[PDB]
Amino acid sequence: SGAIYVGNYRVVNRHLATHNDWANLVWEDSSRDLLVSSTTAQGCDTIARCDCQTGVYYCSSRRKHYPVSFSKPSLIFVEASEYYPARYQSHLMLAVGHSEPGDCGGILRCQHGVVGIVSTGGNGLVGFADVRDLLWLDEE
Ligand SMILES: CSc1ccccc1CC(=O)N1CCO[C@H](C(N)=O)C1
Ligand SMILES: [Zn+2]
Repeated sequence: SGAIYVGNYRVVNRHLATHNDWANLVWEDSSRDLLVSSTTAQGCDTIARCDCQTGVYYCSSRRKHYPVSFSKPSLIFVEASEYYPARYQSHLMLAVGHSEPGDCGGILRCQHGVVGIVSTGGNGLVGFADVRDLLWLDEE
């Protein structure tokens, strides 16, 4: 679990969006596993606006922050699960690292801020849903 809090927005994995989130929807994209909901209180996360391919992610299943090299956002095939049928997920970045289902929501960060959140994994890999292209997150 985990979320990004920037301005009056809460960014979470779409598959983990609570009942309170859909009743306050701003934007969602199933093909990106992302959902953004409005918040009453202002958040303090800064979104990165860069093309960094190295960063640090939080892994809840190990209670540890790991440094990683990650690929550029891409259209990647993601195996069927209890949340989605087998499909291509867009704006996905992969890294060699540990992850388990309960790890989605963990933040990936570089020297410029929040890059994205854990969204996929398996086989000694971890996938992150990129948020750096969502320029509107900086304004309202
Ligand atoms: C850190 S996720 C993980 C890790 C190890 C093994 C398996 C998983 C689960 C996983 O990859 N998915 C289930 C939830 O929906 C995801 C999606 N964005 O389509 C995909
Ligand atoms: Zn950066």
